[PDB]
Amino acid sequence: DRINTVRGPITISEAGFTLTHEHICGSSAGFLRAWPEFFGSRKALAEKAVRGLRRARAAGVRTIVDVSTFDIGRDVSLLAEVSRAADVHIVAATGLWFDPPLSMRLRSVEELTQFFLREIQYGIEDTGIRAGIIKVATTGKATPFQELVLRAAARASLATGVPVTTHTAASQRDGEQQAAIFESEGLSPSRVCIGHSDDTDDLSYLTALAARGYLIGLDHIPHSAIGASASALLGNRSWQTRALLIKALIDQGYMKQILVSNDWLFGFSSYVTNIMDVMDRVNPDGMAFIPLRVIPFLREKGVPQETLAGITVTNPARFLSPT
Amino acid sequence: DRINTVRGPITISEAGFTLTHEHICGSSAGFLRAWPEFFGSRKALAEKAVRGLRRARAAGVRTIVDVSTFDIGRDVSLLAEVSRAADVHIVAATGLWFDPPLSMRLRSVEELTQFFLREIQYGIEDTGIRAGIIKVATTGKATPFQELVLRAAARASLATGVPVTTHTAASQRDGEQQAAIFESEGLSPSRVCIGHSDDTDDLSYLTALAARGYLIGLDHIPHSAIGLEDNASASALLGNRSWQTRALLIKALIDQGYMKQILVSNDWLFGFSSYVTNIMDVMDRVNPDGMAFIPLRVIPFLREKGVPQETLAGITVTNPARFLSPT
Ligand SMILES: CCOP(=O)(O)OCC
Ligand SMILES: CCOP(=O)(O)OCC
Ligand SMILES: [Co+2]
Ligand SMILES: [Co+2]
Ligand SMILES: [Co+2]
Ligand SMILES: [Co+2]
Ligand SMILES: [Co+2]
Repeated sequence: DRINTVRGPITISEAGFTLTHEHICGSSAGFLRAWPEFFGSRKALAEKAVRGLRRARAAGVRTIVDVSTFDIGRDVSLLAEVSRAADVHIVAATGLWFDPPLSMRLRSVEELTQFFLREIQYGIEDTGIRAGIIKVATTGKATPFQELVLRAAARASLATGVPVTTHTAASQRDGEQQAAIFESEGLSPSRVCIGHSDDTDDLSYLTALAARGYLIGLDHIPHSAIGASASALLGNRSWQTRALLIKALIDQGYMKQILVSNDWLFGFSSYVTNIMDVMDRVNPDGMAFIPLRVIPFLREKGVPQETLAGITVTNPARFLSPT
Repeated sequence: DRINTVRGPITISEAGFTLTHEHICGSSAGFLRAWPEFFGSRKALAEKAVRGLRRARAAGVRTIVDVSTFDIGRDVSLLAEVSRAADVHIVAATGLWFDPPLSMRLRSVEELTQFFLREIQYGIEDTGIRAGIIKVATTGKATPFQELVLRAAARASLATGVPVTTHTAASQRDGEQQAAIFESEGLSPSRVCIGHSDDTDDLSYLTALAARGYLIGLDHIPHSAIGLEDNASASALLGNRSWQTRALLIKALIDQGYMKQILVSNDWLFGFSSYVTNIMDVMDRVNPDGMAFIPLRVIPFLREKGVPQETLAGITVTNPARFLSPT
């Protein structure tokens, strides 16, 4: 009954309170190694990450799933270092996001499957650290390459038991096409999380997917720019409006299909220069936003602690456990 | 008279026969480390590189300039390993090619200048290995980002003396726009090489750049897809012009008095992941000599056509020496 982390295998019970969609650093392949000064220094980024993970730990978090893929600049050595120093388990990811380089974007579905399988079965780079989740993405209707990635993710999941988590443009209802592609491959809906689902107010869309067995990733809760580049990224909808979608799905009877997270980071190079400073001012709680602000909000709205423990401990454990 | 290599600083006289535009591996940032099995293994790629550079050294080559940038997946540790094993000097590169990731493409000209300067003045990654050349690219009309890269390359060159070398779509005459941007920043033409220039037969375009002081990169000499016209991918990359037609452009520029402006190379690699899967196997069958194609096939070709030995030695030894020297 084991889940692979950056420090090795852990049992289901060791996972505890788990944030299912997080990042230590949102970057690009090889960027942190080639230009650490962008983040001040590698040491400055690592120290910031340790403090943020310790804040989350003190708030109840025991494990985070870093959904940073190869093209998000996942540096598993950094993840292992910060995991050790902060005493928080970190599950690493394979897959591809929306910035694949030529060496990835010109590959066949068979080759992409081999790559995802290499990171889950053998390890990431020369570290021996095995991926425990597959991250994929669509920003509207899937491009021919994105469809290949979704199929390769499904094939890698079916061969390993490792789950698939997605980035969606929720307003364009991407989850429906993602679902259709995954099902055509024979992938069980219970092994898939349709992420960034709190970016929409269309409850019928979320309820329809949850009814089919999909996990609904309400992971953009602190992403709100109420009050230019930050307004186009975070949005105009409040955290309360996003958090009420958790309550709405519990009221529909789909508490077992909900996964909550912050989609936070401590370094962010894949956007405008001072974006990390803007994000830190919008949400000073960081990864601690879910246990410090969202859980007490839901408690005062009438949601029991047994249901909230089910969403934050039981659901991620069932999702991450290789099945 | 000191140039930076992957083994440390060497003197100008030690460079010798230099191939100005080469690659150990044409890939993408972080690719070699994440998926070495694409090339069989990192060990298989390293061994293939050592065998190729050893065959090139036996034929006369003493230095190769690896123009692989961050986005071409430059792994300086691999460059250092193969340089030492084959006893061939390798000059590493900074700059950005045409596949920059989001973290690079959203940067300002000032930020890009600081990155290029970091790789030249401090070192690449945590290796301490310093770049001795700046590689830039355009594929037709420059994109707003490519203009920023060209400007940052020029500013980095003016602060260090390190040369700039380019990738062009020669048929679209990219060298002219590149040249105009470099000169708008105050960069001297003698510090710039307009690469892939042998992809065109337009002698007027080549001679005009050479007259302004630009170095002409006739670096695609063995690139030909004749015999394999049924292979669309290989035809689009290598073209349908012979090595002789490409090599006759070296003779054409010598005859017009632009001897000091010529730089010859193979634009070869031992691993290639940034294109279709079968490409490295296709390319190795077209040119089994690899990087050894310039001293083995091209030099005796120009010798039988009437070109003197000191002229060819001036192109292969003196010109790269003057170009690579930080001035
Ligand atoms: C590094 C960026 O990660 P993300 O979760 O795609 O953020 C925008 C939704
Ligand atoms: C990865 C190398 O790319 P290039 O040298 O621009 O093209 C060679 C055919
Ligand atoms: Co996302
Ligand atoms: Co959003
Ligand atoms: Co994310
Ligand atoms: Co090129
Ligand atoms: Co090249």
